[PDB]
Amino acid sequence: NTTQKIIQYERSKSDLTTQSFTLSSGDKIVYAENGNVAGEPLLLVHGFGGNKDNFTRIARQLENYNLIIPDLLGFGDSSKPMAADYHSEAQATRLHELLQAKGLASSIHVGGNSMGGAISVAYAAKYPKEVKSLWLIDSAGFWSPLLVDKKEDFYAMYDFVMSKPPYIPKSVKAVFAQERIANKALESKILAQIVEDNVEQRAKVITEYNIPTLVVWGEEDKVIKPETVTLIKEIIPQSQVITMPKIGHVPMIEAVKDTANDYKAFREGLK
Repeated sequence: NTTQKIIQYERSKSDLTTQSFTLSSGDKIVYAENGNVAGEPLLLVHGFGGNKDNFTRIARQLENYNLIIPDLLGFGDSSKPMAADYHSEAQATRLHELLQAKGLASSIHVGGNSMGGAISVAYAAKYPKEVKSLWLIDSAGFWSPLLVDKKEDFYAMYDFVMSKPPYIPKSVKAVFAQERIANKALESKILAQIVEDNVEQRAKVITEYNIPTLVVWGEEDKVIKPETVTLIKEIIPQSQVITMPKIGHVPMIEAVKDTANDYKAFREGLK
């Protein structure tokens, strides 16, 4: 009976283990892995303020892959160097470092929500020969305050970010909220950096290499409008697009089972 026990229980229930990887810089990326060495690898990238536990529930239903789920630098349990570049390109390159050291770089599937979607485009556009498929879940970076967190009872960004929030004990939410409050100086910095990070031009390399792409959106997404799927599909015409009625900005949390099943259906279609 403790919050840290609840967070670890969830991770263990999804067959995840936390590890630490030391970057070139000496800075640390903490990440969750399920250690399914027999599966094709999949890198799942979280959005602004979020962390690797944004995929912990869905990870349970993606048991056929070798999952690598990082806390991005700046976020979660990873290092938080104040002066670092947190744009998508810099973030994508560190993730390639991690994957290379694990021998998982050379053939890789990639997904991201929000910011993690803009990083996933960055990644795909920088390593097009290595990325076999791409999953963009209410992705940022396609341009067609109230995201930032000062005190406890700002939380109500909840109401803004979700339509179908899952039940989470108040103590768990409270640990997560303190982690953001504790990091708020850096969060303003990072937000300012990524507000301007537009990935539309890089996304052309996805079209050029014909990388298979699944684009998913909540119809009620108040953070980035569902009309963005028009722009992504324009830039990436091979995209498969799925919109999800009555779901907000985080389908992999709000609609765990539909989101997992829609992706696995896409993945199987590729075979």
